Amino acid sequence: ERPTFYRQELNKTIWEVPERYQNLSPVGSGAYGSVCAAFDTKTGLRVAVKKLSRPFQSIIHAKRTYRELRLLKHMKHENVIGLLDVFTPARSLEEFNDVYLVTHLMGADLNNIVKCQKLTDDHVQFLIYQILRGLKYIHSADIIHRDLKPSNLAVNEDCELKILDFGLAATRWYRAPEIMLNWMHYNQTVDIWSVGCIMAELLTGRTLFPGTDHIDQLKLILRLVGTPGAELLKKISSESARNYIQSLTQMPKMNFANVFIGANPLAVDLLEKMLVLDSDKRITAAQALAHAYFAQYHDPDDEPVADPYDQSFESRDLLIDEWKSLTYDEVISFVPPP
Ligand SMILES: CCOC(=O)n1ccc2ccc(C(=O)Nc3cc(C(=O)NC4CC4)ccc3C)cc21
Repeated sequence: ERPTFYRQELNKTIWEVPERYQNLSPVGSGAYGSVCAAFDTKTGLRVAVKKLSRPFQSIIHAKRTYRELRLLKHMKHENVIGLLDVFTPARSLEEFNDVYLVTHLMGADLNNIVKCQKLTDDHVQFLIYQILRGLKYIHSADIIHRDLKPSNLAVNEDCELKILDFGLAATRWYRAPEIMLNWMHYNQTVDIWSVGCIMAELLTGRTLFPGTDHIDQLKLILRLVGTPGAELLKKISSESARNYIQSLTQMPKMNFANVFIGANPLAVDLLEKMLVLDSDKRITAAQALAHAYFAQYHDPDDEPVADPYDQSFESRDLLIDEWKSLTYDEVISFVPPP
Protein backbone atom coordinates (compact mmCIF):
# COMPACT_ATOMS: atom_id res chain seq x y z
CA GLU A 1 0.00 0.00 0.00
CA ARG A 2 1.14 3.57 -0.98
CA PRO A 3 2.00 5.57 2.19
CA THR A 4 0.27 8.82 3.19
CA PHE A 5 2.23 11.87 1.99
CA TYR A 6 2.39 15.43 3.39
CA ARG A 7 3.34 18.81 1.87
CA GLN A 8 5.73 21.28 3.60
CA GLU A 9 7.68 24.39 2.33
CA LEU A 10 11.49 24.36 2.87
CA ASN A 11 13.93 26.79 1.08
CA LYS A 12 11.11 28.16 -1.19
CA THR A 13 10.30 24.63 -2.43
CA ILE A 14 7.48 22.23 -1.60
CA TRP A 15 8.62 18.89 -0.07
CA GLU A 16 6.07 16.08 -0.39
CA VAL A 17 7.27 13.07 1.59
CA PRO A 18 5.67 9.96 3.29
CA GLU A 19 4.52 10.51 6.91
CA ARG A 20 7.31 8.09 8.10
CA TYR A 21 9.88 10.91 7.58
CA GLN A 22 9.35 13.51 10.30
CA ASN A 23 10.95 16.85 11.33
CA LEU A 24 12.57 17.86 8.02
CA SER A 25 15.41 20.30 8.72
CA PRO A 26 17.52 21.76 5.82
CA VAL A 27 21.23 20.82 5.95
CA GLY A 28 22.11 22.53 2.63
CA SER A 29 22.33 21.71 -1.09
CA GLY A 30 24.25 18.60 -2.12
CA ALA A 31 24.65 17.28 -5.73
CA TYR A 32 21.74 18.40 -8.00
CA GLY A 33 19.20 19.12 -5.18
CA SER A 34 18.75 20.20 -1.57
CA VAL A 35 19.11 17.87 1.44
CA CYS A 36 17.09 17.71 4.67
CA ALA A 37 17.83 15.89 7.90
CA ALA A 38 14.84 13.85 9.06
CA PHE A 39 13.69 11.36 11.68
CA ASP A 40 12.62 8.01 10.25
CA THR A 41 9.66 6.87 12.43
CA LYS A 42 10.03 3.32 11.00
CA THR A 43 13.62 2.79 12.30
CA GLY A 44 14.08 5.55 14.94
CA LEU A 45 17.19 6.68 13.06
CA ARG A 46 18.19 10.03 11.59
CA VAL A 47 18.21 10.14 7.77
CA ALA A 48 19.28 12.52 4.97
CA VAL A 49 16.56 13.12 2.36
CA LYS A 50 17.40 14.69 -1.00
CA LYS A 51 14.84 16.26 -3.33
CA LEU A 52 16.27 16.28 -6.84
CA SER A 53 16.00 19.61 -8.63
CA ARG A 54 13.80 19.49 -11.80
CA PRO A 55 14.79 15.81 -12.42
CA PHE A 56 13.11 15.54 -15.85
CA GLN A 57 13.35 19.21 -17.05
CA SER A 58 15.91 18.45 -19.78
CA ILE A 59 17.73 15.40 -21.25
CA ILE A 60 20.86 16.16 -19.14
CA HIS A 61 18.76 16.27 -15.92
CA ALA A 62 16.79 13.07 -16.80
CA LYS A 63 20.02 11.05 -17.54
CA ARG A 64 21.69 12.42 -14.36
CA THR A 65 18.58 11.36 -12.33
CA TYR A 66 18.86 7.81 -13.82
CA ARG A 67 22.69 7.76 -13.30
CA GLU A 68 22.32 8.71 -9.61
CA LEU A 69 19.47 6.32 -8.78
CA ARG A 70 21.24 3.37 -10.58
CA LEU A 71 24.50 4.16 -8.66
CA LEU A 72 22.75 4.40 -5.24
CA LYS A 73 20.90 1.09 -5.86
CA HIS A 74 24.20 -0.78 -6.61
CA MET A 75 26.47 0.69 -3.88
CA LYS A 76 26.72 -1.70 -0.87
CA HIS A 77 29.79 -0.93 1.30
CA GLU A 78 30.43 0.47 4.85
CA ASN A 79 32.44 3.52 3.63
CA VAL A 80 30.15 4.34 0.65
CA ILE A 81 26.74 5.99 1.01
CA GLY A 82 23.81 3.63 0.33
CA LEU A 83 20.12 4.01 -0.60
CA LEU A 84 17.72 3.46 2.34
CA ASP A 85 14.67 4.51 0.31
CA VAL A 86 13.55 6.22 -2.94
CA PHE A 87 10.06 7.66 -3.43
CA THR A 88 7.84 9.91 -5.56
CA PRO A 89 4.46 11.48 -4.58
CA ALA A 90 3.36 10.42 -8.15
CA ARG A 91 0.81 7.57 -8.59
CA SER A 92 1.68 6.92 -12.25
CA LEU A 93 4.47 7.45 -14.82
CA GLU A 94 2.30 10.27 -16.32
CA GLU A 95 2.35 12.30 -13.03
CA PHE A 96 6.05 11.38 -12.34
CA ASN A 97 7.99 14.66 -11.99
CA ASP A 98 9.75 14.45 -8.56
CA VAL A 99 12.38 12.06 -7.12
CA TYR A 100 13.48 11.87 -3.46
CA LEU A 101 16.41 9.79 -2.17
CA VAL A 102 16.99 8.65 1.43
CA THR A 103 20.40 7.78 2.97
CA HIS A 104 21.89 7.65 6.53
CA LEU A 105 22.73 11.11 7.93
CA MET A 106 25.82 9.92 10.06
CA GLY A 107 25.86 13.27 11.86
CA ALA A 108 28.00 15.79 9.95
CA ASP A 109 30.51 16.23 7.10
CA LEU A 110 34.31 16.11 7.56
CA ASN A 111 34.63 19.96 7.71
CA ASN A 112 32.36 20.45 10.78
CA ILE A 113 34.25 17.63 12.61
CA VAL A 114 37.85 18.73 11.85
CA LYS A 115 37.06 22.52 11.82
CA CYS A 116 40.71 23.41 10.76
CA GLN A 117 42.29 21.42 13.58
CA LYS A 118 45.66 19.67 13.38
CA LEU A 119 44.61 16.00 13.95
CA THR A 120 46.82 13.25 15.52
CA ASP A 121 48.62 10.77 13.21
CA ASP A 122 46.46 7.75 14.39
CA HIS A 123 43.27 9.78 13.86
CA VAL A 124 44.48 10.62 10.29
CA GLN A 125 45.26 6.84 9.76
CA PHE A 126 41.65 5.91 10.60
CA LEU A 127 40.04 8.66 8.45
CA ILE A 128 42.24 8.11 5.33
CA TYR A 129 42.07 4.27 5.60
CA GLN A 130 38.21 4.53 5.45
CA ILE A 131 38.17 6.92 2.42
CA LEU A 132 40.65 4.61 0.60
CA ARG A 133 38.65 1.44 1.46
CA GLY A 134 35.50 3.16 0.06
CA LEU A 135 37.35 4.36 -3.09
CA LYS A 136 38.73 0.81 -3.73
CA TYR A 137 35.09 -0.40 -3.84
CA ILE A 138 33.83 2.55 -6.01
CA HIS A 139 36.83 2.24 -8.40
CA SER A 140 36.27 -1.57 -8.81
CA ALA A 141 32.75 -0.78 -10.27
CA ASP A 142 34.50 1.56 -12.80
CA ILE A 143 33.09 4.58 -10.92
CA ILE A 144 35.16 7.61 -9.90
CA HIS A 145 34.32 10.55 -7.67
CA ARG A 146 36.27 13.20 -9.77
CA ASP A 147 35.37 15.90 -7.11
CA LEU A 148 36.25 14.37 -3.70
CA LYS A 149 36.55 16.99 -0.91
CA PRO A 150 35.98 17.08 2.92
CA SER A 151 32.33 18.19 2.43
CA ASN A 152 31.60 14.81 0.57
CA LEU A 153 32.67 12.72 3.57
CA ALA A 154 29.81 12.05 6.06
CA VAL A 155 31.18 11.14 9.47
CA ASN A 156 29.83 9.57 12.74
CA GLU A 157 30.41 10.50 16.43
CA ASP A 158 32.98 7.58 16.32
CA CYS A 159 34.69 8.94 13.16
CA GLU A 160 33.14 6.19 10.94
CA LEU A 161 32.98 7.64 7.43
CA LYS A 162 30.86 7.29 4.21
CA ILE A 163 31.70 8.86 0.83
CA LEU A 164 28.97 10.94 -0.83
CA ASP A 165 28.37 12.39 -4.33
CA PHE A 166 30.69 10.06 -6.33
CA GLY A 167 30.01 9.20 -10.01
CA LEU A 168 28.16 12.46 -10.82
CA ALA A 169 30.91 15.04 -11.67
CA ALA A 170 32.38 24.78 -5.40
CA THR A 171 36.08 24.59 -4.04
CA ARG A 172 38.92 23.61 -6.46
CA TRP A 173 41.47 23.00 -3.57
CA TYR A 174 41.27 19.12 -3.85
CA ARG A 175 40.98 18.87 -7.66
CA ALA A 176 43.57 16.85 -9.64
CA PRO A 177 45.76 19.15 -11.80
CA GLU A 178 45.06 16.99 -14.93
CA ILE A 179 41.33 17.93 -14.67
CA MET A 180 42.29 21.63 -14.35
CA LEU A 181 44.77 21.41 -17.21
CA ASN A 182 41.84 19.69 -19.13
CA TRP A 183 44.00 16.71 -20.22
CA MET A 184 40.89 14.52 -20.83
CA HIS A 185 42.90 11.26 -20.61
CA TYR A 186 42.98 10.69 -16.81
CA ASN A 187 42.35 7.66 -14.62
CA GLN A 188 40.83 6.68 -11.21
CA THR A 189 43.80 8.18 -9.33
CA VAL A 190 42.22 11.70 -9.82
CA ASP A 191 40.49 10.63 -6.49
CA ILE A 192 43.86 9.64 -4.96
CA TRP A 193 45.12 13.23 -5.56
CA SER A 194 42.09 14.52 -3.55
CA VAL A 195 42.87 11.94 -0.78
CA GLY A 196 46.47 13.34 -0.64
CA CYS A 197 45.23 16.98 -0.27
CA ILE A 198 42.82 15.89 2.54
CA MET A 199 45.45 13.83 4.39
CA ALA A 200 48.06 16.68 4.31
CA GLU A 201 45.43 19.16 5.68
CA LEU A 202 44.34 16.75 8.50
CA LEU A 203 48.10 16.30 9.40
CA THR A 204 49.12 20.05 9.24
CA GLY A 205 45.82 21.87 10.03
CA ARG A 206 46.13 23.90 6.80
CA THR A 207 44.79 23.58 3.22
CA LEU A 208 47.64 22.18 1.07
CA PHE A 209 46.70 24.12 -2.10
CA PRO A 210 44.43 27.09 -1.13
CA GLY A 211 44.27 28.71 -4.60
CA THR A 212 42.35 32.03 -4.96
CA ASP A 213 41.36 31.22 -8.58
CA HIS A 214 41.95 28.76 -11.49
CA ILE A 215 45.44 30.24 -12.41
CA ASP A 216 46.54 30.40 -8.70
CA GLN A 217 45.36 26.81 -8.04
CA LEU A 218 47.78 25.40 -10.72
CA LYS A 219 50.59 27.81 -9.60
CA LEU A 220 50.28 26.48 -5.97
CA ILE A 221 50.10 22.77 -7.08
CA LEU A 222 53.21 23.11 -9.39
CA ARG A 223 55.23 24.85 -6.62
CA LEU A 224 55.21 21.60 -4.54
CA VAL A 225 55.09 18.78 -7.18
CA GLY A 226 57.17 20.57 -9.81
CA THR A 227 56.66 21.41 -13.49
CA PRO A 228 56.22 18.22 -15.72
CA GLY A 229 59.39 16.17 -16.16
CA ALA A 230 60.71 14.79 -19.49
CA GLU A 231 58.82 11.47 -19.05
CA LEU A 232 55.43 13.25 -18.61
CA LEU A 233 56.04 15.75 -21.46
CA LYS A 234 56.55 12.85 -24.00
CA LYS A 235 52.93 11.66 -23.14
CA ILE A 236 51.22 14.88 -24.33
CA SER A 237 49.93 14.24 -27.90
CA SER A 238 48.80 17.82 -28.79
CA GLU A 239 51.70 20.30 -29.32
CA SER A 240 49.40 23.28 -28.28
CA ALA A 241 48.81 21.43 -24.96
CA ARG A 242 52.52 20.67 -24.53
CA ASN A 243 53.34 24.36 -25.26
CA TYR A 244 50.76 25.59 -22.68
CA ILE A 245 51.91 23.70 -19.49
CA GLN A 246 55.60 24.30 -20.41
CA SER A 247 54.94 28.11 -20.23
CA LEU A 248 53.67 28.11 -16.58
CA THR A 249 57.26 28.88 -15.34
CA GLN A 250 59.59 25.98 -14.45
CA MET A 251 59.44 24.64 -10.90
CA PRO A 252 61.51 21.84 -9.34
CA LYS A 253 59.76 19.11 -7.33
CA MET A 254 60.06 19.75 -3.57
CA ASN A 255 61.12 17.00 -1.14
CA PHE A 256 57.98 16.31 0.98
CA ALA A 257 60.12 15.47 4.11
CA ASN A 258 61.23 19.16 4.06
CA VAL A 259 57.55 20.37 3.85
CA PHE A 260 55.74 18.04 6.31
CA ILE A 261 58.46 18.32 8.98
CA GLY A 262 57.79 16.29 12.13
CA ALA A 263 55.15 14.11 10.40
CA ASN A 264 55.28 10.28 10.49
CA PRO A 265 57.87 9.26 7.78
CA LEU A 266 55.33 6.68 6.49
CA ALA A 267 52.70 9.52 6.09
CA VAL A 268 55.31 11.55 4.06
CA ASP A 269 56.07 8.50 1.86
CA LEU A 270 52.37 7.83 1.17
CA LEU A 271 51.81 11.56 0.34
CA GLU A 272 54.75 11.34 -2.18
CA LYS A 273 52.96 8.38 -3.81
CA MET A 274 49.52 10.14 -3.74
CA LEU A 275 50.66 13.58 -5.00
CA VAL A 276 52.61 12.54 -8.10
CA LEU A 277 51.82 14.87 -11.06
CA ASP A 278 51.94 11.88 -13.50
CA SER A 279 48.60 10.02 -13.04
CA ASP A 280 50.15 6.86 -14.62
CA LYS A 281 52.60 6.68 -11.66
CA ARG A 282 50.17 7.73 -8.90
CA ILE A 283 49.27 5.02 -6.34
CA THR A 284 45.86 3.23 -6.58
CA ALA A 285 43.28 2.94 -3.74
CA ALA A 286 44.12 -0.86 -3.43
CA GLN A 287 47.92 -0.25 -3.38
CA ALA A 288 47.55 2.61 -0.82
CA LEU A 289 45.56 0.32 1.57
CA ALA A 290 48.60 -2.09 1.64
CA HIS A 291 51.05 0.76 2.50
CA ALA A 292 52.88 0.39 5.88
CA TYR A 293 51.16 3.65 7.07
CA PHE A 294 47.90 1.62 7.55
CA ALA A 295 49.55 -1.50 9.18
CA GLN A 296 47.22 -1.14 12.25
CA TYR A 297 44.01 -0.94 10.09
CA HIS A 298 44.78 -2.98 6.94
CA ASP A 299 42.94 -6.31 6.53
CA PRO A 300 43.10 -7.80 2.99
CA ASP A 301 40.11 -10.07 3.84
CA ASP A 302 37.87 -7.08 4.74
CA GLU A 303 38.45 -4.62 1.82
CA PRO A 304 35.76 -5.78 -0.62
CA VAL A 305 35.27 -4.87 -4.27
CA ALA A 306 31.95 -4.15 -6.06
CA ASP A 307 29.74 -6.65 -7.95
CA PRO A 308 29.89 -6.05 -11.80
CA TYR A 309 28.08 -2.79 -12.59
CA ASP A 310 26.18 -2.32 -15.84
CA GLN A 311 26.60 1.29 -16.88
CA SER A 312 26.09 0.81 -20.69
CA PHE A 313 23.30 3.52 -20.42
CA GLU A 314 26.21 6.09 -20.39
CA SER A 315 26.85 5.64 -24.14
CA ARG A 316 23.08 6.06 -24.94
CA ASP A 317 21.39 9.20 -26.37
CA LEU A 318 17.74 8.89 -25.29
CA LEU A 319 14.69 11.22 -24.99
CA ILE A 320 13.45 12.72 -21.64
CA ASP A 321 10.47 10.31 -21.63
CA GLU A 322 12.69 7.20 -22.06
CA TRP A 323 15.08 8.32 -19.20
CA LYS A 324 11.95 9.20 -17.09
CA SER A 325 10.40 5.73 -17.75
CA LEU A 326 13.72 3.95 -17.00
CA THR A 327 13.95 5.94 -13.67
CA TYR A 328 10.28 5.18 -12.77
CA ASP A 329 10.87 1.39 -13.17
CA GLU A 330 13.95 1.72 -10.89
CA VAL A 331 11.86 3.51 -8.24
CA ILE A 332 8.98 0.92 -8.25
CA SER A 333 11.43 -2.11 -8.24
CA PHE A 334 13.45 -0.73 -5.25
CA VAL A 335 14.03 -3.27 -2.43
CA PRO A 336 14.83 -1.62 0.96
CA PRO A 337 18.01 -2.99 2.65
CA PRO A 338 17.63 -5.33 5.75
C1 LIG B 1 24.50 18.94 1.44
C2 LIG B 1 24.93 19.14 2.82
O1 LIG B 1 24.84 17.83 3.46
C3 LIG B 1 25.42 17.71 4.66
O2 LIG B 1 25.89 18.63 5.28
N1 LIG B 1 25.45 16.36 5.13
C4 LIG B 1 25.92 16.01 6.38
C5 LIG B 1 25.79 14.67 6.57
C6 LIG B 1 25.20 14.12 5.38
C7 LIG B 1 24.87 12.83 4.97
C8 LIG B 1 24.35 12.60 3.70
C9 LIG B 1 24.14 13.67 2.82
C10 LIG B 1 23.65 13.48 1.42
O3 LIG B 1 23.86 14.34 0.55
N2 LIG B 1 23.03 12.31 1.16
C11 LIG B 1 22.74 11.81 -0.13
C12 LIG B 1 23.78 11.55 -1.01
C13 LIG B 1 23.53 11.07 -2.29
C14 LIG B 1 24.74 10.71 -3.08
O4 LIG B 1 25.85 10.68 -2.55
N3 LIG B 1 24.56 10.46 -4.39
C15 LIG B 1 25.66 10.16 -5.30
C16 LIG B 1 25.41 9.23 -6.42
C17 LIG B 1 26.24 8.81 -5.27
C18 LIG B 1 22.21 10.88 -2.70
C19 LIG B 1 21.17 11.14 -1.82
C20 LIG B 1 21.40 11.61 -0.53
C21 LIG B 1 20.24 11.93 0.39
C22 LIG B 1 24.46 14.96 3.22
C23 LIG B 1 24.99 15.19 4.49
